[PDB]
Amino acid sequence: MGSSEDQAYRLLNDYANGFMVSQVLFAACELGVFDLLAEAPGPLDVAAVAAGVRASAHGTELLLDICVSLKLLKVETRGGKAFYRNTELSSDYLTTVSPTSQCSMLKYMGRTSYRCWGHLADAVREGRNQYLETFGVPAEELFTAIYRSEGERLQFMQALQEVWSVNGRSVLTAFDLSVFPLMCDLGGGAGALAKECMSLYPGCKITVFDIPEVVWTAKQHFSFEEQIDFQEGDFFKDPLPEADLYILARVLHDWADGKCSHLLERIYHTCKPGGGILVIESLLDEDRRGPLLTQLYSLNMLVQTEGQERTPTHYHMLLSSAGFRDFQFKKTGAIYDAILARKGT
Amino acid sequence: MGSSEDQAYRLLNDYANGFMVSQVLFAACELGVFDLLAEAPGPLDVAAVAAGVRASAHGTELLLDICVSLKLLKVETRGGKAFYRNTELSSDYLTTVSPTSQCSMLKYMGRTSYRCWGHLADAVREGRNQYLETFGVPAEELFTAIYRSEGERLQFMQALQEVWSVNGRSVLTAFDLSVFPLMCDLGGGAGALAKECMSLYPGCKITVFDIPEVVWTAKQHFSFEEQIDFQEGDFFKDPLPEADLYILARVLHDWADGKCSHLLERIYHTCKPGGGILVIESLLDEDRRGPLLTQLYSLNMLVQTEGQERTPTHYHMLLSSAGFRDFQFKKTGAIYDAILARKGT
Ligand SMILES: C[S@@+](CC[C@H](N)C(=O)[O-])C[C@H]1O[C@@H](n2cnc3c(N)ncnc32)[C@H](O)[C@@H]1O
Ligand SMILES: C[S@@+](CC[C@H](N)C(=O)[O-])C[C@H]1O[C@@H](n2cnc3c(N)ncnc32)[C@H](O)[C@@H]1O
Ligand SMILES: CC(=O)NCCc1c[nH]c2ccc(O)cc12
Ligand SMILES: CC(=O)NCCc1c[nH]c2ccc(O)cc12
Ligand SMILES: [Zn+2]
Ligand SMILES: [Zn+2]
Repeated sequence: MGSSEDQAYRLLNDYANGFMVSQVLFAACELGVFDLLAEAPGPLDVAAVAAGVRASAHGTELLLDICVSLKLLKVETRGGKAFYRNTELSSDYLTTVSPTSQCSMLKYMGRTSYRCWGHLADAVREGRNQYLETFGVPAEELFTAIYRSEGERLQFMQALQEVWSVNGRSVLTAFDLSVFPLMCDLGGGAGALAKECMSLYPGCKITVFDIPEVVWTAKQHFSFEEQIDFQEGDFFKDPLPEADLYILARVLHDWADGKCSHLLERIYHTCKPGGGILVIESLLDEDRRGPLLTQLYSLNMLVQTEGQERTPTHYHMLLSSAGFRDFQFKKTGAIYDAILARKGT
Repeated sequence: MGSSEDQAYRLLNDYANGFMVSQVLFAACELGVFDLLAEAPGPLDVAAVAAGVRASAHGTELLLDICVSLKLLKVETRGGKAFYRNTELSSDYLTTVSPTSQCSMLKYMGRTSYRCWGHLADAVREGRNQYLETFGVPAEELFTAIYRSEGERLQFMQALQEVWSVNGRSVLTAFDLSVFPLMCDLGGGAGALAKECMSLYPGCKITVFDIPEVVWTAKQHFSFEEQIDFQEGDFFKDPLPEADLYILARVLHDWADGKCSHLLERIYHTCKPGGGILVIESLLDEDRRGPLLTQLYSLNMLVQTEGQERTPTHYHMLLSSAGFRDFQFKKTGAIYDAILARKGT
């Protein structure tokens, strides 16, 4: 990718070099270079950043300089010295104090997904995930592999909640959910989406439903409101909480059609006339050929779960088969879209 | 990176998702999807590609669809079926038969560099490479870690030669080398650059100098011309071949200043009045803040070797200290640039 070379060659190098750019961003997060800059009295030199993050003078310099070129950081010259500062981008998304922080998700991508992706050819060859070949941990029970340790589980929970600080409003306000006074977030993790949901619908109440170890770490690590309640269990076998609306955010994409049909049938059979199901997923274009981000997300499900990303028609087949009617969707213009279907008589 | 969201958020996801895009390209190469399409009588459906590469129908489909979105492949509809074909880009750079093939380099990046990069935070913290923490192999002798096995050595040799099919002419014709009838490529690997050099300068002769195991695999795996000769040895201790011009392509970037000064002093002391040194490296902008590709390449030297990328001034310091004069450089507009310096009286 030399300035004077063929557009195709330049594009090819961009693609090839993508993993280096991803890891510069992940490493900057992992070392906390953005937080140190936000906690600083002004801009910092290379020696200061290096000292404050316990890293090399040579290593730090290179990292800061790439961040500047990537427009993650800004640099100013004072005397014979470069001083670094945050951008609008890093302040809004790469600072732990920021409410729209994307830090934890980026750290998970670099420590977890990145490794899995190193075995992509094999996942493509086998049509299955690579936890065993990557971490030496079996995935016969998906979430035993995903929650490898207490540490891994917390990181996963901190990671996933972050998108809702930017995407939450569009998915919950796509349809008017004020018709469902009592709600249940099936596989709600730490309860970030339910916390968002409760501020938008003040006349509602919600129960966050997840596996016992998740419910425990949620109560133990994430602070709590008056409208949010918890229930531990397995949604494939246990009695589900009574609700007018069951929310399924990034649950269906973890599983194959059959497993999906099973959970959907259980929810249907628990619903009452007029009850609803709100599926929050990144919708794939009808020709499965876009959006590129969603396509990459489907391949990550090949590598990280037992599922895939799906087209609106595919969700309609699944939901119709379970017994739901009045299927509707809304493309938000964001990663995450919203589907609402209902139970009749 | 939803179409309707903030430019900064979209850019952040691009960066974050870069490793997925890199591995889609590496995996496509590793499975030989481009070669199968070039060897096909026409365009192929998903079932055909899947069968021809021994992979999943689901896995293959996703890979082909991402390649189409990345503009690596083109798709056409016939009946109720997608048929895939190569682009100008994949035909020129991703086909093993093509002379400008970049396949081997991409395979090395995905199998070798990609893994090393997973330990970037640590390389930045320690200021040293990660062969031990990645492959469990010590790097106290750099090239013993780089040539982990017979297999790894061949892959490295096939990988590195590829850039010269696009960049070779600019580096060898930057200066008129017809003044040096007898040449030596120090650390010339398989001899791709020397083969390029011999077609450009028909009145010249060249000796490719590398470590015994490299010289062996070069004679054993790469086919040979009448102007090219080989010499095995260690350029830090052994008698160098007699030449009017010593070529150092991507050698100096592997080592620290001191080691560089040592080899440079040896070459200087072997040269005769009017003799020359041709350093072929990716030059860093004077403020070390670009080009981005070169910056990423310097960080890869932190992770993969004992060196870094350097600015023209830095090469001038090194070459002047060794005794060379008449320092000149030429930015080609490509990844690889050229430096020429001379020995006086
Ligand atoms: C992909 S995460 C999504 C979390 C959250 N809804 C979001 O989008 O951020 C899937 C959730 O389903 C939970 N889960 C998986 N299997 C479950 C089961 N059998 N019963 C209850 N919860 C389960 C996991 O613990 C995890 O919180
Ligand atoms: C980065 S590779 C570059 C190969 C080639 N010049 C190119 O740019 O494609 C560095 C070369 O130096 C060789 N090398 C490393 N140490 C050496 C030594 N002490 N003596 C001779 N060759 C050496 C390696 O075997 C390798 O071929
Ligand atoms: C890249 C991507 O798939 N992001 C979505 C969030 C995410 C990352 N890893 C996961 C594993 C399971 C899951 O249900 C969601 C995620
Ligand atoms: C990404 C990059 O640094 N490309 C340059 C070619 C290349 C890849 N790995 C290497 C290790 C040592 C070296 O001397 C050159 C390379
Ligand atoms: Zn039923
Ligand atoms: Zn000397």
